[PDB]
Amino acid sequence: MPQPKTFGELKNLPLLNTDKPVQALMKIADELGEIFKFEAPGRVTRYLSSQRLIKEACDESRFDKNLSQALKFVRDFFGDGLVTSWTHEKNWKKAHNILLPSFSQQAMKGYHAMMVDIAVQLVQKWERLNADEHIEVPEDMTRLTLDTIGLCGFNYRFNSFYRDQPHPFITSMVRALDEAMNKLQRANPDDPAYDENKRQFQEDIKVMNDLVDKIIADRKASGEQSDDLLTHMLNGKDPETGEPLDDENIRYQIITFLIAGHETTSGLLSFALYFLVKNPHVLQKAAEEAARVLVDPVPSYKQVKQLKYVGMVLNEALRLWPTAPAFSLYAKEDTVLGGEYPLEKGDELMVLIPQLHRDKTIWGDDVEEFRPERFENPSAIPQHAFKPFGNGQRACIGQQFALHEATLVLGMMLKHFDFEDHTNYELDIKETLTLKPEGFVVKAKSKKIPLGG
Ligand code: HEM
Ligand SMILES: OC(Cn1cncn1)(Cn1cncn1)c1ccc(F)cc1F
Repeated sequence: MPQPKTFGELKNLPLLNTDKPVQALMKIADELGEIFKFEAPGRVTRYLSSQRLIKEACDESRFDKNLSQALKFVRDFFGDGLVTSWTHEKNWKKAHNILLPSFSQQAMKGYHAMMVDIAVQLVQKWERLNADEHIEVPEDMTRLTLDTIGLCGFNYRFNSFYRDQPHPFITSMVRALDEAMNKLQRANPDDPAYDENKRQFQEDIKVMNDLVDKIIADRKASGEQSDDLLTHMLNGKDPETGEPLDDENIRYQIITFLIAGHETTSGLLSFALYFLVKNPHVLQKAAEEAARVLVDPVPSYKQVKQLKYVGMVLNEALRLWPTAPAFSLYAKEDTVLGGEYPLEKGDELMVLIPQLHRDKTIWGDDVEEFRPERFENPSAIPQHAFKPFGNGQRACIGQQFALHEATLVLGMMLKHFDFEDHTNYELDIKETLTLKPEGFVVKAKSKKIPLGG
């Protein structure tokens, strides 16, 4: 098995002391191929990059979701929420059963109007810019996606478009998640001058939980019936057990959903607009579809479903830069992967999604091209070749929510404005635990098409 450069007792860990660790891992995969061993003090992971190996790893009879180091660290504030619980921890399956109905078609139809509310705020913001002002793309997409999950899920308005900097929840969330990403902290977390970081961390967690408090208080004070995600959290009963979620778990789900529910979707919208401005003929075709399909002053649910090419633009953005770029599995028993690589019970695998999605045996030699037409025919994409939403029963519960919101918003953007890559922007991918273009800016010239209420 290939392995990258080690550094004595630190093994491979210094390779990840960099601003862009996933990009570093992709380069290592480029050098070493479909599988490599990665060791840190205390742990071994095998990174997989080929569809033939990832297909086997996605067999749930042999491999289950693993909580990676990052997932274990963030559990300090995500707790035993859906993202951070083991498949055999009781509260995984219990919450899964209670919340799944909140992501049906019916539920999506119910969220649509509130998705439109936030989308209209974005379009209005851009209509109101003065000559020669520009748009900060990831910043505005984060405003939109946070507000969208807040309002759709919790009936809570973050009012991000009324602030010129991030909502304080975001500012604490980013520092709390960055603290966790500082996983290699002198491999001496109990050092001298981390009392500072540890204090700050608790303060950041407290800011997030005080917002959770307001969400729950506002719900309780409400005179109206919301019938949303929070409703199901508070009231829903697991049909396998008869039980509703306990209070502590509810708080962890709210934090889980507010975070997971916006950050990767902001990244996706930003990457999609990047690839559109860099591929003008693709932009033209998407914009022609938006104009033909979005014939009313605001979009209906059924219209968003008809933006097929827009859907393909999003899927092709997720192919090249899947914004949650890795998920971890473990071997349920001793087994052999790909007829060649023996694994012991409990061994960890990490699926490196961007490399999977560059597997030339699947996608051909145009892997780096942005070509949404690749997705014209679903059945021409082998099982387990495209996995931006994870796998099996632990796959993203929010997938259709993300894609409906992103399709609606990108469609409205393409209907209402012409975009200019005025700086000839050079892609710079900032990594947190997710991926996003940094410093991406455009200019938008309004086509002066009225919006509705
Ligand atoms: C483009 C957007 C998104 C992408 C790329 C994404 C990706 C993923 C991935 C890869 C996983 C599996 C994680 C793992 O195996 O450790 C996952 C799980 C999850 N996602 Fe997403 N997601 C997106 C949007 C959303 C949205 C909008 C929500 C919520 C409204 C959401 C909530 C979750 C939850 C709760 C889980 C845990 C599911 C479980 O194991 O029970 N995600 N997502
Ligand atoms: O998988 C996510 C990605 N993420 C990281 N920061 C924000 N989101 C959560 N998710 C699932 N669908 C959407 N997001 C995750 C991965 C690792 C981790 F520690 C936390 C964490 F939330």
